[PDB]
Amino acid sequence: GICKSSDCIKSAARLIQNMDATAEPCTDFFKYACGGWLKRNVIPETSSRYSNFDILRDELEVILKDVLQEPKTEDIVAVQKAKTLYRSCVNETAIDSRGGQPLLKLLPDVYGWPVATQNWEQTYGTSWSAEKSIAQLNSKYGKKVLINFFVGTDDKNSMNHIIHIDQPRLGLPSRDYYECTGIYKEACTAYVDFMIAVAKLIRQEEGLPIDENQISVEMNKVMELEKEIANATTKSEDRNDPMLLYNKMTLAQIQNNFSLEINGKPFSWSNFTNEIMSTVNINIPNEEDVVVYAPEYLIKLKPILTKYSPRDLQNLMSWRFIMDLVSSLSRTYKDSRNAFRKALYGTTSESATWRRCANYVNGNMENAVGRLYVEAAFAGESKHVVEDLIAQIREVFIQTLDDLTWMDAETKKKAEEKALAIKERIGYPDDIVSNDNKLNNEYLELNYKEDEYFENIIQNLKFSQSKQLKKLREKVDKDEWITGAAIVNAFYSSGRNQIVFPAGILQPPFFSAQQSNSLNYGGIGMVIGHEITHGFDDNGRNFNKDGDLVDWWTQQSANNFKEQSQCMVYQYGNFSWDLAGGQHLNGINTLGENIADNGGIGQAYRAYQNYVKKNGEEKLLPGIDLNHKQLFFLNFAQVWCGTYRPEYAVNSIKTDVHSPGNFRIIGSLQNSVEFSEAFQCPKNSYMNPEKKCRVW
Amino acid sequence: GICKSSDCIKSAARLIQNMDATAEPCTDFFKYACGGWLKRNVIPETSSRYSNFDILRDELEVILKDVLQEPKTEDIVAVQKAKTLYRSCVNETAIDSRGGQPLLKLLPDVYGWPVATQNWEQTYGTSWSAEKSIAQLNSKYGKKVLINFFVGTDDKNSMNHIIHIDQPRLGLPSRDYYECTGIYKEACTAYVDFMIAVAKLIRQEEGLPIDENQISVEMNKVMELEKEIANATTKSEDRNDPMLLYNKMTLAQIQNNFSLEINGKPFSWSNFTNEIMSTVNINIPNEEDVVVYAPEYLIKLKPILTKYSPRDLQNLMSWRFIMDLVSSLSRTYKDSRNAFRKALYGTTSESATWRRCANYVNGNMENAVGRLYVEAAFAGESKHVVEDLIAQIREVFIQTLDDLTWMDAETKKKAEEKALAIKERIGYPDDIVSNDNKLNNEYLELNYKEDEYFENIIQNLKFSQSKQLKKLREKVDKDEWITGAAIVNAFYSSGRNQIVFPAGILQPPFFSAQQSNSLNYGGIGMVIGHEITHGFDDNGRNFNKDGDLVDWWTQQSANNFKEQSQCMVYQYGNFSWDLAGGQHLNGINTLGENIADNGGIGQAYRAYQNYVKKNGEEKLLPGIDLNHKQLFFLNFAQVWCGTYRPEYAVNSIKTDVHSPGNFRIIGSLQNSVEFSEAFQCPKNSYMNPEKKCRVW
Ligand SMILES: CC(C)C[C@H](NP(=O)(O)O[C@@H]1O[C@@H](C)[C@H](O)[C@@H](O)[C@H]1O)C(=O)N[C@@H](Cc1c[nH]c2ccccc12)C(=O)O
Ligand SMILES: CC(C)C[C@H](NP(=O)(O)O[C@@H]1O[C@@H](C)[C@H](O)[C@@H](O)[C@H]1O)C(=O)N[C@@H](Cc1c[nH]c2ccccc12)C(=O)O
Ligand SMILES: *[C@@H]1O[C@H](CO)[C@@H](O[C@@H]2O[C@H](CO)[C@@H](O)[C@H](O)[C@H]2NC(C)=O)[C@H](O)[C@H]1NC(C)=O
Ligand SMILES: *[C@@H]1O[C@H](CO)[C@@H](O[C@@H]2O[C@H](CO)[C@@H](O)[C@H](O)[C@H]2NC(C)=O)[C@H](O)[C@H]1NC(C)=O
Ligand SMILES: *[C@@H]1O[C@H](CO)[C@@H](O[C@@H]2O[C@H](CO)[C@@H](O)[C@H](O)[C@H]2NC(C)=O)[C@H](O)[C@H]1NC(C)=O
Ligand SMILES: *[C@@H]1O[C@H](CO)[C@@H](O[C@@H]2O[C@H](CO)[C@@H](O)[C@H](O)[C@H]2NC(C)=O)[C@H](O)[C@H]1NC(C)=O
Ligand SMILES: *[C@@H]1O[C@H](CO)[C@@H](O)[C@H](O)[C@H]1NC(C)=O
Ligand SMILES: *[C@@H]1O[C@H](CO)[C@@H](O)[C@H](O)[C@H]1NC(C)=O
Ligand SMILES: [Zn+2]
Ligand SMILES: [Zn+2]
Repeated sequence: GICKSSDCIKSAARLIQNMDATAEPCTDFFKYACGGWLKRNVIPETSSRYSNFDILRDELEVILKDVLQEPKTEDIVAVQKAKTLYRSCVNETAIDSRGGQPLLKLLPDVYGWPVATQNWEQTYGTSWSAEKSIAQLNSKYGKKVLINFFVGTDDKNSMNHIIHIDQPRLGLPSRDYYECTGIYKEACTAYVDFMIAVAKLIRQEEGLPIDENQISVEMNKVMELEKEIANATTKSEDRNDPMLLYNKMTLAQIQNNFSLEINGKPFSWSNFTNEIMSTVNINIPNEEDVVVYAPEYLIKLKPILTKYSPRDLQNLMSWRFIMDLVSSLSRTYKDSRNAFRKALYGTTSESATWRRCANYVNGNMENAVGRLYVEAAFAGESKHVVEDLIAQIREVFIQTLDDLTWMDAETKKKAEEKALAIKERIGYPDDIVSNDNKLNNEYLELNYKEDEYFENIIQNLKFSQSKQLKKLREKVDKDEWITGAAIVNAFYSSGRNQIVFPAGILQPPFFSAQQSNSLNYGGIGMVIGHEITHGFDDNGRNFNKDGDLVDWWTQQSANNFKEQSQCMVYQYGNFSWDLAGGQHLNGINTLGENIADNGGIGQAYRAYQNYVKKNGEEKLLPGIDLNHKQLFFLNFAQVWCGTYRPEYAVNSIKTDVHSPGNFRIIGSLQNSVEFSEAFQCPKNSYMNPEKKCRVW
Repeated sequence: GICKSSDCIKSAARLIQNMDATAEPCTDFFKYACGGWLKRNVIPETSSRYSNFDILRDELEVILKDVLQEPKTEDIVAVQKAKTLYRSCVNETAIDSRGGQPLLKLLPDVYGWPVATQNWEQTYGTSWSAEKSIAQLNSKYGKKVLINFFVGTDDKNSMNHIIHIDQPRLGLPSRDYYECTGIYKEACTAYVDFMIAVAKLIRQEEGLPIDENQISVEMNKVMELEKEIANATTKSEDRNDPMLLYNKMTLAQIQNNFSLEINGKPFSWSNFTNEIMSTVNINIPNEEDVVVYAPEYLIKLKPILTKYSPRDLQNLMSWRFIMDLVSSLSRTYKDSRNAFRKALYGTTSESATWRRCANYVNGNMENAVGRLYVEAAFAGESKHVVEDLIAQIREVFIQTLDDLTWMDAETKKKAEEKALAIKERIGYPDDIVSNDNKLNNEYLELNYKEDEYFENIIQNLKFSQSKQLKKLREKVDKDEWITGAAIVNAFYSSGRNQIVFPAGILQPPFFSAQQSNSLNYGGIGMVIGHEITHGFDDNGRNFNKDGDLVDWWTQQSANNFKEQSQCMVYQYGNFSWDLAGGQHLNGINTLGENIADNGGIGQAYRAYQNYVKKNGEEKLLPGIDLNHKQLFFLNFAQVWCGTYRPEYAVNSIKTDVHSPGNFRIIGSLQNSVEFSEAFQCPKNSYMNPEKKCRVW
């Protein structure tokens, strides 16, 4: 009754190596399952986080490097353009020789950076307006400042596109950082120093005098301004309810209630919106319907902006533009971000150039790179098998509904209806391999050159926005993939009600038709359950089978959902993270992911149980004395083996909607009776609390 | 009859994961044994070379990190200093904030760097001399330029120390690079650009004007000068006969034979040698016996040094000094080496700081670190077993002499006599664990600062040189170990006639109590044979049982040795390496290592056969359809699994005395009748040529 395949041996050794059998399973199963892993793996200097996931992603990047660096030869134009772009990216010699000249060239096109202009007020200050300035940064360079304007899906009509207005993101990772005290104080000092440093560098390249106190004054003025804007933004905790975020109104109505005063003149929303949309030849009338996500912010925005001069506003806007471009210039400009970056991620060095370039090319040509990846590392025989894993888990979810006691019959039936309506995406879209002509034409208007890297990335910003802005009047192109194939991740789309599993994640330890079923359900199986459950988490449940923000819940069932999930808010909220200095996790912002973890793990387990009942039990793995019930949970946990840098630990608590792998394991298994039955944990042992949370 | 232990499981899996069972063993055993290894273990972005050996040192560095990173209250002074040194090394924030100041402050000590000095002739020209300049770099920093001077063992009198004179190494890996054409072209450009880049950095920090053209003129002269010096050096092929290299003469005779004119003045050897030896208060009279290794080089030096100014000479000498320190300064100085590092190693970044620091501390406090390593990771239970393996292989060597028909009777008796006299070193010197007082005394004169890494490394350079120079009138201490314990390697000393196996190499795949005997003999068994055979290769055979360079060979047997060994020169010289662009191995420079490889595996296999004969067969490994004769050779080969970046393949093929692992596997097994019997290789298959080489 012992497995003797080549595969089972490699598999077993892997389980054995990562675990620490000297640890007690019921005190800390993370340490039990990943103790060996942690003792073996050190976080790379360039990584803010290291884990199984990060390793699989690092291995994928290598594959990308291999295909991108390859001599052209019998390549379609789409692939050639990808390789050219990559070549331009890795050539630091050409980039270093250009200094900061590529940035200094286009600064007038964004109405300049006052601190880096000897006299900004007469060069730009006469033809200047916040409307044209914000619009230019938005529509040409994808930089969203002061007001986030983007064309997106109508929440309540998933077949249409519509203008969205929201609060913008900030220079720092979150609004909390702008307290600038304690664990943020380090971020703020490096941040302001980052400003001053780049200001001096640019002025030195233009051949201008350096008043370092004055540069420091203006940048502290910028920081003063951004602190207010950050303070005016709504907390993420008050933005987890999609129904509350949706405010549809006309442009004229926006003009009426969210007026702004810049330089003693009224801000014109019509002028602003049309400055953006004229780039794609679309007129925006006063009767245009618009969705406003952050009405409270725009209100608070009025007293702030009216206190500042055009110079102060432009100083901030151009800075937000430049800070994301300095790392695309010479080595001297790259180094200006080191202290800032080190404060936020704990990384003493930026990632290897070829890594960033592979990701950059993949992020901007996801179909072209996806094509190369699946031909190099993805087997086609994987589809119908993942198909087989998904059908089981989908069915488990529907069956589980009858067991769940916090829903009434009508809500269960509607939940079932949505579950049956979930559409799936696996591996890659076929036509990126079988249809050369379509793929070529996707990137047809891009025309890259190796000696102009900066021109290439500026071109991409313009291409990305232009492509997106044009969608306003188009109906949504569903089946459009929402991710490249060369991605180590999985996704749920509430708007499309679909689950997506790209080729990058369909590999060990998540998945292999050549590894055991016990291992598969605990890996990709849990992941499939995770993505499905997202359709029914605190966010997804608000969308119907068609992807529309519509309430299909009874008041009683909805309140029960909130009651059931509140258990998880406290549980994960009570977790103290030593890597983040004892600071607690956001039980509210991670709720959806925790619901997804807890539901997914149970679904994968139920489905595995159904499999065993259908074909019988599997032969044991050699060299490790655990049954397959135990092995399921062991593989689940080893999927989430990992560790964090302290700087990034603090960051991710406020910016990552996921819990760290450590607590995804502890939290989920604590609520699992089946786990405690498998490892015979005593009652009220740390892994077996008497109080257990349960949603799906 | 199949092993089922957890130890056997990960042992088998390792073998399985590394091999490629689809490859034909008799066509290419490297591909067969290491094919899977190649796919699984992609070269890390910070590695120029990657291999099993390299993997083991990295895992060892992790252990060193754990035992160095945390202060403990009971830490003896020696350990505190090692930890203080490590802490100073890894504090990059403190290092970055000091820029190049530690170097700039230090540069006067070596008579400065003319190109980066305001007025070099004024400041240093008055007191400058070549004797003192070379001597200072030598006696304080161990940096050997123009003429190599060192205190070492007398080749012909192994109890004494004596002064040696030899040709120095170069800034580039070998004399071949200075052709600067073809495969050496990029290296030369980056090398000179490196000079220019550092000159600019230092001058900028000193607040001096930057004249690009003037700097370029001076630095190309440095290259021009070093080209001539490189061309004057004697080829490595002509330096493998220890008898021909040994030229004993008095200092007076050296002045007579090897006069030199520099800046119009005659070079004084008495002054030069006494400028060095006065640092440890030893006077060197004219009657002092000296060993001169490169008389031809010193003669060729005569017309070269006369053509150059003190500025030219010092620009080169101080550059040789600066290039090895720049990576120990702030990031900007680190990055100046980037293009140069890539040219020689292909690496895109410097290896992890903590890895470098762990290695650095290990290199400078090998006993203190060796102590921490063996207490944390080395099973002392291993020693007696290794003792027994050594005895077996020693006895096999002696017995094998009867089979060798190319030696007459009395040379065989002499060979046996030396074999019997070989002394062994296993694990670590006992004193480093059992004697705190002795360990503390070793580092008594050392005193490190937490925040001055550069100051600490300068102290170490001076201390290291001083300690060695002081030995000139002392007898050689034989019990003194020639390696630290925390080392993944093994050694043979011609001068001591001893074989050394530090704890670091006493681990899988070489050796483990939880490892099959076939693997142990194929691993550490072959390694033991390798080191023993080194005592009888083209170099070792020239030294007697007490380590003295004396001829104990009959003329015929010596001639026959040259004939037998000549086969291997041709064999390995005919090997072309695709990673090195088709360059051929150097059959002459690798002869010694190739002789040891071929001898050792034969000795190890015979010893293994004897062991199985007396103790019986072992249980087979799961998932591997091979018998133990085959597992012997599989494990032997996987010891040498690895791959090279093209730039370093070119590098190593011109500098490494070893063959690449690729050809150590192919070469040794081509000559192994026993290998071909085990895998039933047809005559004249690639792995089984009908013409085979045989020495030992
Ligand atoms: C396997 C499955 C659980 C994947 C799962 N993705 P999911 O949470 O559905 O999706 C997440 O939120 C969406 C809003 C974003 O669009 C996605 O990019 C992702 O961040 C996840 O936990 N992703 C985490 C963990 C992770 C995935 N790939 C990784 C690679 C390296 C390190 C961590 C990861 C993340 O994206 O962070
Ligand atoms: C038989 C083998 C187990 C040990 C064997 N050391 P050995 O050749 O006796 O000795 C080596 O070369 C001599 C010329 C030098 O004098 C020694 O200092 C030592 O560097 C060797 O092949 N060393 C190689 C392989 C190697 C040892 N440690 C490594 C670490 C990383 C990569 C490769 C290696 C090398 O030094 O390269
Ligand atoms: C990377 O960029 C460098 C700098 O632009 C390129 O080097 C130049 O190459 C052109 C091509 O003929 C020459 O005309 C120039 O003289 C080169 N200048 C320098 C300073 O080297 C280099 O070719 C680029 N790499 C690749 C692979 O195209
Ligand atoms: C937004 O407002 C600006 C002015 O604030 C408009 O720019 C003017 O355009 C007209 C006609 O194109 C010119 O005659 C003026 O000289 C421009 N004035 C300035 C100050 O630039 C711009 O056209 C408006 N955009 C939209 C879409 O209405
Ligand atoms: C390397 O050094 C040798 C001598 O050590 C140089 O050989 C001399 O070359 C000149 C010019 O052709 C001849 O006139 C001499 O007769 C040669 N001398 C000997 C002893 O051969 C050789 O040119 C040098 N090569 C380089 C590249 O510098
Ligand atoms: C050092 O120089 C002396 C003198 O030239 C060399 O000794 C001579 O060697 C040649 C041939 O080797 C003989 O013909 C002479 O009779 C020797 N003269 C004396 C006085 O011994 C000696 O070989 C040189 N040594 C080195 C290492 O170059
Ligand atoms: C944030 O804004 C509110 C008003 O919207 C104000 O009362 C409060 O003082 C502000 N806080 C900071 C830190 O500026
Ligand atoms: C590193 O050095 C800096 C400055 O000398 C000091 O502030 C810091 O505490 C040091 N960090 C460590 C870990 O020693
Ligand atoms: Zn998720
Ligand atoms: Zn050797």
